[PDB]
Amino acid sequence: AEYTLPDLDWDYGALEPHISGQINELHHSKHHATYVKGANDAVAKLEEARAKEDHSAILLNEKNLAFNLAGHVNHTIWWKNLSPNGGDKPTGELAAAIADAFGSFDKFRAQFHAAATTVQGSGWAALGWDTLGNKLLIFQVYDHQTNFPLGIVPLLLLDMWEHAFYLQYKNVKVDFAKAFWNVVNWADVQSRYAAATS
Amino acid sequence: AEYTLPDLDWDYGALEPHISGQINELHHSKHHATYVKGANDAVAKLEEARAKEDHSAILLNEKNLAFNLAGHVNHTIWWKNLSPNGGDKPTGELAAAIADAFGSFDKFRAQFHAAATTVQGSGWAALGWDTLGNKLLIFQVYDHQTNFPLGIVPLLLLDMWEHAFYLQYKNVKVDFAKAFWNVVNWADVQSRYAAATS
Amino acid sequence: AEYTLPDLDWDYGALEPHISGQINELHHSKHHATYVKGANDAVAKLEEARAKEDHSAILLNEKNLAFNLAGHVNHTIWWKNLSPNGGDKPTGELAAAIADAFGSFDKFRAQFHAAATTVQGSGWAALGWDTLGNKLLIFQVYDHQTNFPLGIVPLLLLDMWEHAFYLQYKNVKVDFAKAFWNVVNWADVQSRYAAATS
Amino acid sequence: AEYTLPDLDWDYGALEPHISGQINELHHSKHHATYVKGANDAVAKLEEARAKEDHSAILLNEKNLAFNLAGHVNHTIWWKNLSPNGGDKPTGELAAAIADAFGSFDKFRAQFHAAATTVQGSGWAALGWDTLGNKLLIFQVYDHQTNFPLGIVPLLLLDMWEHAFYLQYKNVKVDFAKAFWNVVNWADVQSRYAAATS
Ligand SMILES: [Fe+3]
Ligand SMILES: [Fe+3]
Ligand SMILES: [Fe+3]
Ligand SMILES: [Fe+3]
Repeated sequence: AEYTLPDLDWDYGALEPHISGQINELHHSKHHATYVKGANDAVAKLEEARAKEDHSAILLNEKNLAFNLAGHVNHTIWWKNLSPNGGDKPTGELAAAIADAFGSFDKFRAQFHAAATTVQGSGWAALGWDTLGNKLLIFQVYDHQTNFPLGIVPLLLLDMWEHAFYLQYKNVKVDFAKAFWNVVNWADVQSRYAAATS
Repeated sequence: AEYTLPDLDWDYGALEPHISGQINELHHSKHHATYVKGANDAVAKLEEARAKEDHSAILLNEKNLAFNLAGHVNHTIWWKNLSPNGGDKPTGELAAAIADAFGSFDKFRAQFHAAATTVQGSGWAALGWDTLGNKLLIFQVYDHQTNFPLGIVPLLLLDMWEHAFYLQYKNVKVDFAKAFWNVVNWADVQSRYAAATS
Repeated sequence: AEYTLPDLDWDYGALEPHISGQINELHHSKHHATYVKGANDAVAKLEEARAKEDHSAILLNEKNLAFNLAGHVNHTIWWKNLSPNGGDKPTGELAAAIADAFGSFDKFRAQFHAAATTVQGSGWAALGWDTLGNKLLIFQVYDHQTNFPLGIVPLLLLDMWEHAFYLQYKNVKVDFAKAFWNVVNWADVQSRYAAATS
Repeated sequence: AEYTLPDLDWDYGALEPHISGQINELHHSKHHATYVKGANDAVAKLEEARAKEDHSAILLNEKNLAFNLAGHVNHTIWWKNLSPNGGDKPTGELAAAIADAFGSFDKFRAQFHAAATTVQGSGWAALGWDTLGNKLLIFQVYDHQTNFPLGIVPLLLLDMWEHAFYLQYKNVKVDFAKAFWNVVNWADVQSRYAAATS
């Protein structure tokens, strides 16, 4: 249906001291809400274009759709990938899947950390499942909608946009990327992997 | 396992005169095979990097992975989306789904056509299924890996890279985009749509 | 010689309250300095590649060079486009050129503002001289190095990367885009325009 | 005034057999012409936008402006960089400048070639003059307006868009990149170089 702003499963300051409540608030109620509106409007402008049978602005409408919808999609998984009861390491299948796919959980951690801290502009680090080769792969996302193939199922995202850590970490993006591991909700990622493999 | 070049379901000149056998031979045996090799190589360079604990070239590795795997994925669906006993219009769920999401089939076709012919460089037009919103949406893909969100399930793709139409239609790509409709394998799209909703 | 981090022609807090001294400090000593080190590194990397006759990482070296040199080029102009004893309005040559190119300073200001506040990720708003058509145009720059032609002479830049106003304005980027006009150094732009027309 | 399609300084088939007369007519008369009209169209919509005080499509107008203006700029220099009486090596200042900046003319050829043949989608190889560092550098241009800094003076360009060699070289882009050195108009590049360092 219409896109909507999801409700957080924890209080804004439940991730402190890893992630400030101040950022979580602005991030959620300001930033994320902006993409949900942008996604809904994009879908509405396209409805109109088809009705009036005028696609002179197709490029703009398609960019707005992809940008906002991807913005919305990314943030939705981001809030679920975070937990106050998080951290530690993944267990079972997922733990086994990550070890076979990246050699070790530490090697996986390293690659994810490097993809997240070397983005040139806004972006993300993403762990996803490739349906084609049936493999767990890490992708370096540019902005919200670029640098990955179609049909990839996202499992774990790390928001590398400046607004995700600036207020707190300032320019030191690697301290924020290291902190992230302390609030990862592996139960949600395990659930995602199980759904992707089935 | 390794990414592999899928075999075609028809002889090279099965789609004539809409699509030349000459283009299909080169397209398949040269272009597509090059992406498969690149995808496998990218995955191999990442294995090496993790083994050496050296991610100085993570940006390059991640770009080579996304570019080639996306090229491989895009072309694997392309070949299945085409059929000499194709053309017509979709039927069943797909027909109703398309009609109930774009107004009509013709309104869908007009938008797809507009997205396919206004790309500013290499790209594709794509019919995808959004899992968060549960909507059928059209996206305008730049290159192979850009301008769309994560989790989108591709249903129907239209390759708008110059090599896909140049030998036959030269600079008149809108003529190639029109001919495309005569060879679409709706049985394949219907099949992908059923799996995406199930 | 190597690229260098230029000195500010004013104290870090000279722009308050329009732009905080804390942002100016970080911006200058941390961000800008990073691009200078990155362009020098890219340049050296290419020297070594040429000496070793090995261009296996040509894509990465060209990307690192473009991104960091453009980051360095944009910030260098940005520092010079600001002044504590500036803002308000341009005169003589450019004042006439701007009204002729955009109808009025106010119409010019509105499009500049619109270009600055609608970027989809990190970017800039830029006023440049097109040598080919001998026209004054405004460009919407993506990141540091994208969305503009070769040969464009930059005259006035507005940094829209989140790190440019986040600490102070938070998510309200239009309030920062508006406060920018109070510190523009018209003399510097006026000077860049005569040289471009020369 | 308006942007115009420049006339070629030679007959369409004057570059044979290095570059077909067929590709030259299509390239010039069809492709280049579209970029000229697209740039003039973009400039007009922006005039209209300013008149109606409506910048709701500013992202689209700025992208169409950049893409087409860049398309037009790149091809104008392309026609001038080619010559039937071309080839050989650069002499005088330029020769010494290249050797000084790249080690040798052959080390320059190798880098330029690699940059040209590794583009992931549409792009160009370009030799430019960096006004800031006063350095001669090679950039790997994506599409027509991406992957290079502002203020860069283009000297020599190599069109790597598929429509530039497909009809004749098919998928073998490296054979076309090699053939290129046979029609390079060093008299033009030397002239551009003198103007840039002036
Ligand atoms: Fe975010
Ligand atoms: Fe293709
Ligand atoms: Fe900045
Ligand atoms: Fe071209």
